[PDB]
Amino acid sequence: SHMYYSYGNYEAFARPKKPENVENKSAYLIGSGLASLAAACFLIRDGQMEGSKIHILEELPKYVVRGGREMENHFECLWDLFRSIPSLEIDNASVLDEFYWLNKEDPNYSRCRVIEKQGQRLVTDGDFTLTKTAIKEILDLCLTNEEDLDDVKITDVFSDDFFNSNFWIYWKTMFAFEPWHSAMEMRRYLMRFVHHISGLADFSALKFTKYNQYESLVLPMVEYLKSHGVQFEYDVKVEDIKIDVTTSQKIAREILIDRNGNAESIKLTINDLVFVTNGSITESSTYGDNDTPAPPTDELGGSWTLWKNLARQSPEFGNPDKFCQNIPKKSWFVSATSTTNNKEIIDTIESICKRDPLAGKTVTGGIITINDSAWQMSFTINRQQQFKDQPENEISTWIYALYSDVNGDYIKKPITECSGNEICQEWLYHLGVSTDKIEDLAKHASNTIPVYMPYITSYFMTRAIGDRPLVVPHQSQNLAFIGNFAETERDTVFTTEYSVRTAMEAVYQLLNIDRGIPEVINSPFDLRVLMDAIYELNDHQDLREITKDSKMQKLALAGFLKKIKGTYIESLLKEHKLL
Amino acid sequence: SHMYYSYGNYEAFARPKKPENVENKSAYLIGSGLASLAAACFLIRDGQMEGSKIHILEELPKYVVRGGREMENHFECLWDLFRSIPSLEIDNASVLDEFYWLNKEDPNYSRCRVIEKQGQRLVTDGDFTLTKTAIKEILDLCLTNEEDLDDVKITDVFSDDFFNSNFWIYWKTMFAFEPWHSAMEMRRYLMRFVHHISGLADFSALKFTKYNQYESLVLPMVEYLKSHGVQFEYDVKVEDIKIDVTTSQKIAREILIDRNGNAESIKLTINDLVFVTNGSITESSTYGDNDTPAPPTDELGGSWTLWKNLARQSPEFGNPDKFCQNIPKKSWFVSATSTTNNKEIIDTIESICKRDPLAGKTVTGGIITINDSAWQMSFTINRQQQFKDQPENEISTWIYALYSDVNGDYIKKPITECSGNEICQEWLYHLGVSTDKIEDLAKHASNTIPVYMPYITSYFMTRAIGDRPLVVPHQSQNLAFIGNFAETERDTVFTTEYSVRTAMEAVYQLLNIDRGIPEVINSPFDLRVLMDAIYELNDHQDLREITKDSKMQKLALAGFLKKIKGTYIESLLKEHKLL
Amino acid sequence: SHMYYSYGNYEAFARPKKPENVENKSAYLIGSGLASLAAACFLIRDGQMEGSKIHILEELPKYVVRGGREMENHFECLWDLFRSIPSLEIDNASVLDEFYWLNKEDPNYSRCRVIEKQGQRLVTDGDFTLTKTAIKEILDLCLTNEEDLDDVKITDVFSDDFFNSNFWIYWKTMFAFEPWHSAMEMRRYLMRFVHHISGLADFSALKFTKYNQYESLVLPMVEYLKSHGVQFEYDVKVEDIKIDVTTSQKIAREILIDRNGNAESIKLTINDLVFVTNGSITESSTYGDNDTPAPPTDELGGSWTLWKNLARQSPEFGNPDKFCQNIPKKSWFVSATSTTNNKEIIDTIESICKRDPLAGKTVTGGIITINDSAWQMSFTINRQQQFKDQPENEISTWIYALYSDVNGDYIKKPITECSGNEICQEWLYHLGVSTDKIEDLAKHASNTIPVYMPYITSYFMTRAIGDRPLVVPHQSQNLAFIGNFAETERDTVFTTEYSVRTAMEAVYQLLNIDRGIPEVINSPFDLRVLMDAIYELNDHQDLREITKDSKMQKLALAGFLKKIKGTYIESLLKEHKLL
Repeated sequence: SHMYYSYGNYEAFARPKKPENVENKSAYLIGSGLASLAAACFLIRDGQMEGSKIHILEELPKYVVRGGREMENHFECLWDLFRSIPSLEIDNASVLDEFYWLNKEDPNYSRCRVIEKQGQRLVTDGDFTLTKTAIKEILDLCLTNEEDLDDVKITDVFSDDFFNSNFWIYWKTMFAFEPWHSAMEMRRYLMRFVHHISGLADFSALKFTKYNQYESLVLPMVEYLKSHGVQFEYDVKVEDIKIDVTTSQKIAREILIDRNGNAESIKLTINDLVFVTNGSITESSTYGDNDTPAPPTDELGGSWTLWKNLARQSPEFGNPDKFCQNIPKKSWFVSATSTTNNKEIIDTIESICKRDPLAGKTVTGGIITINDSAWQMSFTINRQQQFKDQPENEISTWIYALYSDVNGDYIKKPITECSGNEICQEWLYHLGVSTDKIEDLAKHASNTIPVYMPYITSYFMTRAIGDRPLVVPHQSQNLAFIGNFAETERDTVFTTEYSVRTAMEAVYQLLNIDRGIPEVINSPFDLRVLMDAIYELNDHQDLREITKDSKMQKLALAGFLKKIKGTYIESLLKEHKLL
Repeated sequence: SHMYYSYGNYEAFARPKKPENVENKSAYLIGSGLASLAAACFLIRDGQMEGSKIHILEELPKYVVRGGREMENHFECLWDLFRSIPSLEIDNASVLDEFYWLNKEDPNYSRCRVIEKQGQRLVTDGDFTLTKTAIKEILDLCLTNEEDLDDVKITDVFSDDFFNSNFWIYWKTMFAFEPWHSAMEMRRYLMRFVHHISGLADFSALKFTKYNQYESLVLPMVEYLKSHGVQFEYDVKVEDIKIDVTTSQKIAREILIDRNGNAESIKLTINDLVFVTNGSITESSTYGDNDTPAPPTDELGGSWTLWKNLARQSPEFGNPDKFCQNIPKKSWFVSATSTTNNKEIIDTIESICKRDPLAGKTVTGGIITINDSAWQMSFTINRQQQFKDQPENEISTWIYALYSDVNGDYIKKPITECSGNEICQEWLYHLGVSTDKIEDLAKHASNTIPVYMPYITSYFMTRAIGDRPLVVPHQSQNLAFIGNFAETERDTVFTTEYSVRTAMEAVYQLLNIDRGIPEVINSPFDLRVLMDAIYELNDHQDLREITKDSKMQKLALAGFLKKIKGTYIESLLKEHKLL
Repeated sequence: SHMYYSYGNYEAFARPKKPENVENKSAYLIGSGLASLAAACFLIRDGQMEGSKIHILEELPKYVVRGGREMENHFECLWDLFRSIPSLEIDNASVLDEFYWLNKEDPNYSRCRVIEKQGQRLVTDGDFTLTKTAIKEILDLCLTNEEDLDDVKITDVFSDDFFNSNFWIYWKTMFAFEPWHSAMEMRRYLMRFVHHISGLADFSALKFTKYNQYESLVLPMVEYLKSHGVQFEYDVKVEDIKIDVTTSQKIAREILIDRNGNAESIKLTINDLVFVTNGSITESSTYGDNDTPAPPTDELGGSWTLWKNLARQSPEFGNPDKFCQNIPKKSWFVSATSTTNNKEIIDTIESICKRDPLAGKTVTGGIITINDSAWQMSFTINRQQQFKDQPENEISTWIYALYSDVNGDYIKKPITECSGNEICQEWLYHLGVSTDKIEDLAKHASNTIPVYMPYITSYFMTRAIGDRPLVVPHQSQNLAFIGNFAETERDTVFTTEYSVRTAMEAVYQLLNIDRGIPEVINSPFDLRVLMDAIYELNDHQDLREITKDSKMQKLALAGFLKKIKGTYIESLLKEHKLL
């Protein structure tokens, strides 16, 4: 046991001892992603490794919005990390300090969630409209083991009652889930955010940064790492890492890189740690403009080639083909971001979200789902402006579509074949803008940049156990896997927390840092949380109202209330407005 | 009793006394095979015979792969021999030292075993899919006496349920078994590798050399023997050995040889030991090239002529006709090895075996069986390169076909009539390569050398007791029989161990070396091994799951668990995951 | 898993790689016992540690026989150790080489085992005379789990039928067992030597050295260690070792020693290994002479004080009080050795053992049990002479008594109160020597030296799991426990093998030596061995004769023979003379 999980304020504020033999240890980190930079920060702070011994290998040499970066309060590893990181906006404060102070002065909530019939709000908005069978299937999925859900799709565990509910409409759009996705990952998602079911439709439980995660999270970490003398090597293309797998231990021996076009090798010892971010969701991302579509592609990038090269060496390094291959053509591929300063586009937006987009505060509260759209288009507007040099009179909205190969409503072309204006054409169509001024507002009054990510749905692909490698593989001395494609316990991928948690576990295991890693929050194992979930799932109903029709449940409930009458259980039932 | 079997560390590290009257004893060894060179090494080391008194008689004067040379850890005689043999690659180490160190740093295991429908993996791969009757017949074969299995074919003891199972697919390809082969030899094979049933499909129990057995085993022994002054006579063709068989003893009196074309005779005394390797599986092996087939033949060679001449002198010298005659035309005759450096052939290979062939490590883990092939083609790629001067960018694969007189899938000709490219044509066909670039990749991008061994299936021919002579015949003073056609106890032919074991027994009996010969491993007689075999044979099932359908076994099992409840037997059942 | 068990010739002759970071590691070894010197030999050979970094701490500054040092062939760890140790008697040979050669030219067997009525042999000698219930209890003890036998005496698992059998007479005298001893240790003894049941009464399976273990084993190891520059520090009294036990790891930090009367401390790092031989069976051993008894004592020595000091630091370091305290007063305490050259004493000995004591070969084959003696006196004579400077005309016999507080037959005093001659008085009494010349033969013609070991029965004291610490405790970095009071798997204490096995496991775990440790022999898990045991236990009887009286077994046997008729099982039954 090279690590142990913990919770509470004891292990939270505790600093560990300097681990043994660190001063003779180095670290090479492949990529400059969020997980990679988090691991470097943990090595500096918790590992007490000097910055000169840490190397960041970056492929690249020395308005686009990567939306869907929702955050919540119980990102335990994220706030553990973003505590010692000083901020860049205000002085004598941390990244968490600004985030805490900004989310308490302007709480995030959505006054409108789903619209249909070209602008009109959904009549059953706010309600989940989950049937008894739909709630049963939700409970059945959560009560099944993770081992029994290998290579199981969403459609295999849910019926048509679930998909016709408003709960699935919120769930499939918040997390960009698809019906052909991993049931293991969805079951992790249900259990992780079971305490946010009350704040699911209105996004009251969601927290957002002042800007994009690049300048709010990545840039503060870059400034922090550069202050400690962390070496950043650029123009480094990592081909493969030579691993010798013996029956007793596995050591990274050598890395083959392409340093500025010249292929050369770095030698490794047992002390020289290697952190690999296997796979990438932003790799091979072709871009477009307001006049031409983003060209589709399926070219495996550097991150996917490295994982394929590593996987050939050992079976327990994971299967990269289960994520980067055979991605359905109906999956989410194309995302667009549209920037405009035109008044009547903003006025139409304000007429739907009931808030001023130029006010500088929460605008939409999150995303807005177009239920009638064939593309399953969903758009969001964050706290404008999300960028530094962006003018104060301009807004930046982010548009993504779930289905890809279906013709749109206003434009009879798939999202993959539509240019930047054409995506903006159908977006204005569903906002209630008339079909006369719709054309010139997109082509001239707005600038929309499409982007085609062929791997933006890879983390939710159906997988088995061992498809994702462990964060530290078994019997591994200096090799770690970080990012959204590393296997850890009870955590949800495609979150900032997952990348940070994998970074923390990798550093703590390799360096034998004897401090408790904060576990995933115990919401699914909490009596109070589960009781609030039951109330919220069936549209704010008491136990008498939930079982008012079924005789088998009515008899069981009558016996239950008799045995708990005048007890602390009944007090728990009443205070959670279930009785 | 001129010898005794032993096991454990006592007789393993013990050195025997110098046997009596050795300094007046000589040794003439016919052939330079693996068994012959092993006997010379034992005479030098254990017999303490000087090298000048040992003669090696070789027929021959002073890329092809002889694949299927699997090795496992329990080759007790082989590691006893290859301990005092110094290595040729690294200094101050033995042959076992390199083999131990290489197989612990890169363990051998196969990520793919059987493919069908032109490239796609078998859906039931890894599983055995043995029915209850198939497991019953496997147990029945092992529980029958060796004396009752004389001249018994494989089809005579197995039914159609066994042959439709995946277990037979692995078994018939690992050992190149045929349905018309000896049941005695298969029963020996089942009992010998009963402890490797868990590691049967994935080849986790198999061990491999760095190169072919010629340079990994034969050449180190040649260098060892030459260092001790062992006489090697070349251009010596042994016709027959004059044996006088009296009622009390049998002595080799004289050997007729053809020394460099001149027929002359060597005289023998009782002291002058003679070691004969009767029969040969590589004899009369015609070769081909990339454009012409290997010409079939049935010409008896030097080894088979010598055995026939020896057999006429005495009935207990064995029956050579039971192995070298009436070999079925459907038996394995033709093997091919293909060398290429073309990228897309290697890429297709990497796409199936999930490992880089040019990495220098385990490539396929063993063989790959084409289940849909009419030829029953099976191909393997070992740790490239298997040769010394071979370039680093080239791979060498070995292809053999079980059935011989049946037309292939892509080429409507038997394997016996197909040239080197044509064998490579159908091999690329079953790898999933398209039927447009299939032709020029074999004829131009690859070089394949066929070879026709007419006796590569002789050791598995159906035999009775006495068909193979004893290693030392009864009442024999200076004549011994070594190799795969000598009869010993409980050991499996067509292994490197069998040739070495026969060499060790012959030297120990003739010289009266009083040291325990390491017995065949006691896996069939081990409680723990047999229990692990039961779990693995029925696809990882407990006793409750195995007997869940049969009422007769269910009643017997219930009584069994009642009598062993809370005992060490139940602890044995649980720790072997059978309960 | 810091170690793994193995068997066979593969891991036997294999040499491991030099383990990592050894050149910066040291080793301090407390005591100069057999286990301590074995650990130093393993560190030199397998660990490749230089001799200057190994320290042996000895309490003592720079004819008595410690009898009962029986050896057998399957001491797997002992022969693994005593292979690289050169001998001191003959050149170009090892310790195993001499032992193998001496035990093959003069096999050890006893022509007389038990005598009674003052010299006459037991009428039922050779036979076990085990009843059906006694055999049942023997099987029941072996079939019970080790976990369920915590603090269980011998009397708690056996009845009066077992103790009246000749099997118990041999068993209680060969191993010096007592009725109030550990059932766990006896169950280990039954399972370990289940393959020596045939050679139990006649001692045909026992093997002996040329001299005592000090000069045959300890002195060759001392010469071997001194040749490699191993540091031997004398006049070092180890008080206690400072251990800091954290939640993650345990490190030996400092050792308090008394170097030549001056108390000073040695500092320790994580690299500096410490090997502790907790407890001692020869500690506080008072001596006597031919005229005065050995004074009884109960003073805890250096070894027991160190274990008590270590046990206070951590609960999983074992309970020393369960072995060194509350030892029954009837337990074996006093042993005597008598040296004489008188003719008529030797002639009487030759008249009983049927062999010449002065011949220089096997004399008694082992021990001789006096069944009628109240002391339960047993005496042995090994291959004279057992010493170097001892004259050729003198013999040395070793006498021990099981019961201690009971009056003898010829002398109405306990063994604890009898002087050296008086022990020799009663020994001559039971040899058949007349009661007239009995007195002057002991007082004048013989010299007998008593010795009082108060802890010679501590290893067989009743214990629970955790009473003996693990060889390497859980989460221990540089602390190991070796000797007969360390807990290992399936091995029997009070053997030379147990001390060596604990030494090998400690070195292999602490240094992470990746070589298979030879497991305890698989005799209890062997079909062939268990079948031979059944035949021998019931006095050479077939299955028809064993179950000739019980109807329940007769019906079951009839069904068994019907199902195995004409099978390999029946062949196994016949060849083991059970059918």
